[PDB]
Amino acid sequence: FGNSRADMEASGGNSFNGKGGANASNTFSGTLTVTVDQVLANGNLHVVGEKQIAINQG
Amino acid sequence: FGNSRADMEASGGNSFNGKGGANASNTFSGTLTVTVDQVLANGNLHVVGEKQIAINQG
Repeated sequence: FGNSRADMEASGGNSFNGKGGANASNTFSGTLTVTVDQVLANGNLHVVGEKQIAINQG
Repeated sequence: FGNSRADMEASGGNSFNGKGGANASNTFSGTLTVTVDQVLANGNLHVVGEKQIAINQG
């Protein structure tokens, strides 16, 4: 053990941090009058409708 | 392990942040008297109307 033959010192480190995420949203509010353009075999009604508003510059 | 033969140190990073959105709105308030210009086969009435106001400079 003389002459620092067995003296030793070591250190080590390892680090990892990952993360992730996502999100989506949508809202819609209004009222629209549509018209029936087809009646299906079970009585369900296909409906289509369009509202066009022009206010000033569009 | 002498002469720093195995000593090492590394670092790394990766980042990403995306986002997006949209929104639309419209309001309309008023009163208008229109005229029936057609009666459909089911009794529904096609209506058209126009109001013209001139105040000072337009």
